[PDB]
Amino acid sequence: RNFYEPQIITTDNTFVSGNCDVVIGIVNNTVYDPLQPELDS
Amino acid sequence: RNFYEPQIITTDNTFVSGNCDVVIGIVNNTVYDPLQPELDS
Ligand SMILES: *[C@@H]1O[C@H](CO)[C@@H](O)[C@H](O)[C@H]1NC(C)=O
Ligand SMILES: *[C@@H]1O[C@H](CO)[C@@H](O)[C@H](O)[C@H]1NC(C)=O
Repeated sequence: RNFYEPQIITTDNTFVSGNCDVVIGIVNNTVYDPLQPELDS
Repeated sequence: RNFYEPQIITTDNTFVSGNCDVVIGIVNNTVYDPLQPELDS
């Protein structure tokens, strides 16, 4: 909040609560998964 | 800070900010890599 330091959205620094219906003003964007699934081939 | 309880350095309990140049007094040590790369068949 108090300093400008942008970061890439990741599934680790954001938690998940419920489905997409109930909230108001929610926007549609993809969320990057952690490095380990990307490392897996 | 308030009690002595040493722990093994791990990539999960430490976050990463930038490269090695800008800080002062930084020392050279190896950080335990996560379990996913270690657990490879
Ligand atoms: C915010 O205000 C604008 C006013 O133009 C409105 O169109 C928009 O629906 C408002 N946002 C939400 C989430 O309702
Ligand atoms: C701490 O002080 C000592 C004094 O001997 C000095 O040599 C050292 O460079 C200082 N630490 C840093 C990070 O500058």
